[PDB]
Amino acid sequence: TIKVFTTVDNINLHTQVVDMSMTYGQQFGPTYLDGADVTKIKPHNSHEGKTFYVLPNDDTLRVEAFEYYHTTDPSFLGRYMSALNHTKKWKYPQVNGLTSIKWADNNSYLATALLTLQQIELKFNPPALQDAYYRARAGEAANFCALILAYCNKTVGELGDVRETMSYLFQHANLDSCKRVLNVVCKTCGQQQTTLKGVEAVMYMGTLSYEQFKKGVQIPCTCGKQATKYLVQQESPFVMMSAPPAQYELKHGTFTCASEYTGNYQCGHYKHITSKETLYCIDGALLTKSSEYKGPITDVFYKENSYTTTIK
Ligand SMILES: COCCn1c2c([n+](Cc3cnccn3)c1C)C(=O)c1ccccc1C2=O
Ligand SMILES: COCCn1c2c([n+](Cc3cnccn3)c1C)C(=O)c1ccccc1C2=O
Ligand SMILES: Cn1c(=O)c2c(ncn2C)n(C)c1=O
Ligand SMILES: [Zn+2]
Repeated sequence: TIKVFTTVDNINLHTQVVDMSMTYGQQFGPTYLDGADVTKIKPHNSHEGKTFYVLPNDDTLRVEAFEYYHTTDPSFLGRYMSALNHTKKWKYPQVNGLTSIKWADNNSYLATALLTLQQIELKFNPPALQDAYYRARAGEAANFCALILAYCNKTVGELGDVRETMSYLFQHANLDSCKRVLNVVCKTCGQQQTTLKGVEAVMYMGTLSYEQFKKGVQIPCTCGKQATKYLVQQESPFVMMSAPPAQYELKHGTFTCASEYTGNYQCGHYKHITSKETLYCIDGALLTKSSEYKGPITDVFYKENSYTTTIK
């Protein structure tokens, strides 16, 4: 017999008396010690007093996991631990002032997402995610990346999509005050306003150019004609404009940052472009400075506070 603590969040610890003859799995279920899976292992005397992670297998643990991670998915903790085993071994160099990720396990979409998150104003709601985010900002990004994978249902090594990653993350962010008002104008059907809130207020698919969005983009109408959709009002600290990858040029001073994608879904690679005093292409640990940039851009991020159209 030894005494240990079990936990699902490393915040609320639960005393346990362990029997030395059974494995950890037989008496607790799947169990982790400092990230290492110990389910199959017999207890050691040197384990006394240590903290073990277990799966949320009763109502106290389920509620604690829910409050810390904001999910009820039973597989969450295990997928997070599997990911964390790998992400603790990645390297997080500081590149042009931001925490990046040295390439490994097809992780360029995560590097681009992490770099983007450090340049827009955002607050995550789950305590685990926001805590890991602040550590990632300071340079210890392993937990944040493992959590990103867990929330997106991705495993280490899988190819990822930045727009989809951002959408999952934004679902967990406090964007409830973000508002977008759009107008669609058809010569036959007339005008129709729409109001969008939260994630849908800050994300748009179809054009990369915020300016074009404000002037109007051509979209189809059911009446057979082409209508014009334009941005009437925007309240948010940033917006994200996406479109299928295509040759596009980024002008210094007109955007905050952007994602470039080369390849397809079987095989590809993201790079990150940011606008500072001049343009920088952060490519994992690699850094290239240039005054112009052209490439297959797929997402562009813009600062915003409050915008109202002057179209009549
Ligand atoms: C932070 O405010 C945002 C409002 N909110 C909260 C949640 N969810 C979504 C959700 C996601 N996965 C499963 C079920 N529900 C929203 C939209 C929680 O999960 C939650 C859990 C424990 C204490 C507080 C909260 C909480 O506040
Ligand atoms: C023009 O097709 C629009 C839909 N789409 C997209 C993709 N593909 C496959 C493909 C195959 N060969 C070359 C290029 N793309 C299609 C058909 C992406 O791989 C992709 C990767 C990263 C961000 C967005 C996208 C994206 O939107
Ligand atoms: C620049 N680059 C890469 O660096 C890369 C890649 N696939 C894997 N890597 C690492 N592709 C398609 C690529 O264009
Ligand atoms: Zn019409």
